[PDB]
Amino acid sequence: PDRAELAELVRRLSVVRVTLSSGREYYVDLRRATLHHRASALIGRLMRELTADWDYSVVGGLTLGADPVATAIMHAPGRPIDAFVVRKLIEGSEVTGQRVLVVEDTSTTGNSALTAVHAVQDVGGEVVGVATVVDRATGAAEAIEAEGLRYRSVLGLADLGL
Amino acid sequence: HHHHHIEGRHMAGPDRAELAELVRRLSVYVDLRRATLHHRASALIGRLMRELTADWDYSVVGGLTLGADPVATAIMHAPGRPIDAFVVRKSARLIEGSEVTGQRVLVVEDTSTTGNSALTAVHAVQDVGGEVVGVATVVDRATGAAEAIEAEGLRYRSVLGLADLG
Ligand SMILES: O=P(O)(O)OC[C@H]1O[C@H](OP(=O)(O)OP(=O)(O)O)[C@H](O)[C@@H]1O
Ligand SMILES: O=P(O)(O)OC[C@H]1O[C@H](OP(=O)(O)OP(=O)(O)O)[C@H](O)[C@@H]1O
Repeated sequence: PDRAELAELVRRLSVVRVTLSSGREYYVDLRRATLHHRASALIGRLMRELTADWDYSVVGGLTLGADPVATAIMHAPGRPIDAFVVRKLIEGSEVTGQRVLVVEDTSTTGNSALTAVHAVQDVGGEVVGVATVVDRATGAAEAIEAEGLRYRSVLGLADLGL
Repeated sequence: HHHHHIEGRHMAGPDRAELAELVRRLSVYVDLRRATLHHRASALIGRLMRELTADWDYSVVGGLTLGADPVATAIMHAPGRPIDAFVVRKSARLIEGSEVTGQRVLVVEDTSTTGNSALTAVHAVQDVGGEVVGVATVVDRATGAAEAIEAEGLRYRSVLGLADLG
């Protein structure tokens, strides 16, 4: 019900003929939903449920995509979880000595979320897993699991109705 | 110091004094991000900035990344009428998130020093046809930012002042 409402809002808000960054070939603009009053609340609530079995006190990722996902999780009802942001180094709550959830809005390569995992690691945080709003079946899952980390997402590529 | 009026004085109560506590503890020698990205302080920030700006008409809230962002999302997530958010990039789209064109907008900032960051976000919004109804900050530090904001004919309001920070 929530997941269905979220998926509808994402197709509606974020699946927007286009010359890409690539030079190739709709495109997905996840920030239209992560910065939307309702979608962002659903994101916060579903991401908590998605990672309930994990142990972490602090959530964040690489600016900019990850930031409203992290704060949406911090604000959504439930137990206290603080937030941070990785610049391009760490801002917001202390991750040093901490259990950290790394988030992304949607990964392509996983580089961004990884840059974020390593920036956390290089200052002493322990990363427990990576969670994203939308997986797009692009290899990010695989790249992330190739460093010992669990990867999960709320929605998959099917939910985008492509 | 160039002391400016702190409109947040008038909404005294438990929420304001708790937040002032949290900002002294987490942020003071001053790192506001520790409060803006903190679960309780951010939630109070959302509640209070909504209250501070209740007589203002806007449907979207945001400012210049990074400082503005957790203040904007805090407002968006707090209880009450639906308010969406956006983020002005330092460079690029330039404005990311919800649509601001033809909208009434609140620009926010965690704390301003010169006012340059907030005025940058304001101008970026105007340039894409958004209407900025004011600027609100969490903490004013009597630095002259409020005057620079007001010199363009914008309204300005803050929740806390220097005195709330010790
Ligand atoms: O790094 P990858 O796993 O390939 O992911 C592609 C990235 O593209 C977007 O961020 P973008 O590069 O647009 O930067 P922004 O977050 O500053 O907009 C999105 O948030 C992804 O993190
Ligand atoms: O003189 P002003 O333009 O009013 O600037 C005041 C800003 O300075 C600080 O951030 P900082 O610029 O250090 O970091 P950021 O740009 O990454 O938010 C603070 O968070 C305010 O946003």
